[PDB]
Amino acid sequence: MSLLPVPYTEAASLSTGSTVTIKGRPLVCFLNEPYLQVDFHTEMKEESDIVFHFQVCFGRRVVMNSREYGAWKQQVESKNMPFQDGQEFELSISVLPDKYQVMVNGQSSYTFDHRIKPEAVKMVQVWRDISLTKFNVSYLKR
Amino acid sequence: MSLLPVPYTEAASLSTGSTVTIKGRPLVCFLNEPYLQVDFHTEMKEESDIVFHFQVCFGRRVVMNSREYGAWKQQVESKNMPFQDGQEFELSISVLPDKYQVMVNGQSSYTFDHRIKPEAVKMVQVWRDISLTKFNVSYLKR
Ligand SMILES: C[C@@H]1O[C@H](O)[C@@H](O)[C@H](O)[C@@H]1O
Ligand SMILES: C[C@@H]1O[C@H](O)[C@@H](O)[C@H](O)[C@@H]1O
Repeated sequence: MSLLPVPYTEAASLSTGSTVTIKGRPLVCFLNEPYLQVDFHTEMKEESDIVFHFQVCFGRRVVMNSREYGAWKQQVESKNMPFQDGQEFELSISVLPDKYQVMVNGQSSYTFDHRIKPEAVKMVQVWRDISLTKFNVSYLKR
Repeated sequence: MSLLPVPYTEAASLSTGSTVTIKGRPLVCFLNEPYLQVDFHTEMKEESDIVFHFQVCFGRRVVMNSREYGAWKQQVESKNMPFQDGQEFELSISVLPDKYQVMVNGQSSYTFDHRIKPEAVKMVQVWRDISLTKFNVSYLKR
């Protein structure tokens, strides 16, 4: 169905048991190194701090980080690449007690230990070289 | 006036005296490292070879390269950064006898010696984290 705006911004609250579900596809072939970025922000402003930064270079690598009082922290780099050239993906990001868990097409693929409480999140931004059909944050839990 | 599609693709021919003019703006603040990419391709297919690859990480750096029979060649990296945070830019790329010259807001900023004859170009693609208002290739010269 319908394409969502990219960059995509949604005001958001997160806590343990929250799930962020993203369905999209890369705009171009992996040879051209399309990117995907998901940022969990502390304010609606784009320049605000990032509790969780998740950046895919499709076909190549993923980096995760935080941006705290305007400054990037220690980068985690992964060469794990479950994403398939030319294919629609479903990303789900689960807020566990101790970490974010990133599922790609139902497969556990990345985790990132909380550096800031997930309750600090006020906004989620999904951007770079993708089309987006689905975005959901669950709000079912106390 | 009106926003052009991004990624932007135009069938193109280049030779000495050709100018490619691009007016656009970054989608987000430089702190979030928006990218710009301009690729001069040998075919309309996106996977085709790239005579001239020009990739800006806004606020940070520029890399130029070629992709020849599917394989990336020697990277040129520049820390020259005339692009201004939050501002509309005008990029012009001139085909000189021996190189591409990239003007940013009327200022000479990058050059890249021809590795393949500019006559090999069949397509220009402008993409990543920009909006586009103007794209022109000049066709005035023999
Ligand atoms: C400037 C920043 O450096 C950090 O270490 C990276 O994790 C971010 O992706 C960004 O490029
Ligand atoms: C895989 C490629 O490596 C080349 O050296 C770079 O110039 C391209 O931007 C791309 O990242």
